[PDB]
Amino acid sequence: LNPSCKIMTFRPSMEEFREFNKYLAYMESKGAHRAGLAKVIPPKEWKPRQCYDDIDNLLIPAPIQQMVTGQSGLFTQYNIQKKAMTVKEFRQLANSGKYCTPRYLDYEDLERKYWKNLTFVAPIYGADINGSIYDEGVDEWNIARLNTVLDVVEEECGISIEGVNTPYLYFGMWKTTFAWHTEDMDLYSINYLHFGEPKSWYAIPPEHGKRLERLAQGFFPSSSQGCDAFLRHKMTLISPSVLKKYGIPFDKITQEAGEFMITFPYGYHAGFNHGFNCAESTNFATVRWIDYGKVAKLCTCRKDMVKISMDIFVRKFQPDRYQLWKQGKDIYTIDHTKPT
Ligand SMILES: CCc1c(C)[nH]c2c(C#N)c(C)nn2c1=O
Ligand SMILES: [Cl-]
Ligand SMILES: [Fe+2]
Ligand SMILES: [Zn+2]
Repeated sequence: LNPSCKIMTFRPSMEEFREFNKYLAYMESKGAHRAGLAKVIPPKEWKPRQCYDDIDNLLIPAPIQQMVTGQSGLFTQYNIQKKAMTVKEFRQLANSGKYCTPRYLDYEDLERKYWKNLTFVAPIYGADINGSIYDEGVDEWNIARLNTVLDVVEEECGISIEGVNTPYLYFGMWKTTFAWHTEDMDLYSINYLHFGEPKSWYAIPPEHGKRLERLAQGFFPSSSQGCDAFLRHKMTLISPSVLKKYGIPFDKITQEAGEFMITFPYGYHAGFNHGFNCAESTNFATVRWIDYGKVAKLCTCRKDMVKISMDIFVRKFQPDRYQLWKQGKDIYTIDHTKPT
């Protein structure tokens, strides 16, 4: 299944698309998860929102200015908080001469310009804004209620899932960056690009994730000393030139407005926004995730990082293993290649 581990693009008919959980089972049956990342283009007629005009009025409480330092494919970034502004003000800022997308020939050209210009003007973004902007009543692929095993454990068993299964908005401009990371607890994520300019992605197959970790520890030995899972800080940038040089396998793809990207457990991803845009995302889980969550290597640094107790998931979905697990005896290494 997908021996190349390349990013797959899916084009479901309305009939296939209707049921998210079933279609996701189908994607993995084709080996989509080997790449760490997949794209799903919904059928043309499907619209999660009739009109986006009102989103201009939404407030972005804490826009962040992204300060990047380093050189030649290896960078670290930190955040400066700016004053609140409406999406409309943010779009006008994004479109100004100081912040707008440069002229470019094709995506390959724009990508070169991204990596060449990272340490000049510092771009601004709004992230982790709570809420979904789907219309009421949209029942397909509704990011606010995907009904995965996360939801079951929360609603049926009353277990806190720490807010990770709720929907968040991101408002990008040119050159705003998501640094290399896997999801909290090595969950899945889903990202829909509502409107605006594209978002480019890089992804490393989960089966090669440890090689990215070893390369990062080698280039960022300071960061590494402070925290065993320092890539979860989302402050570490590493270019595809550097990946190619040290032979870490990866793939790239660009997401356009109206398209979904799914990231899979332990699928390291990074990327950047082409221009002003708006994306909605959340985390979710399936049963195949449970063995990733049990071994996910967590940040020790700060007091507040997301940790979900695995107890309920092993007890309910892996009852055969539960006591072995609680006795520290459930030892395995994950097969990243097979469906569950
Ligand atoms: C620059 C704002 C921003 C952040 C911080 N992270 C992410 C992810 C992730 N993961 C993606 C898909 N987009 N996105 C963003 O636009
Ligand atoms: Cl530029
Ligand atoms: Fe992510
Ligand atoms: Zn940490």
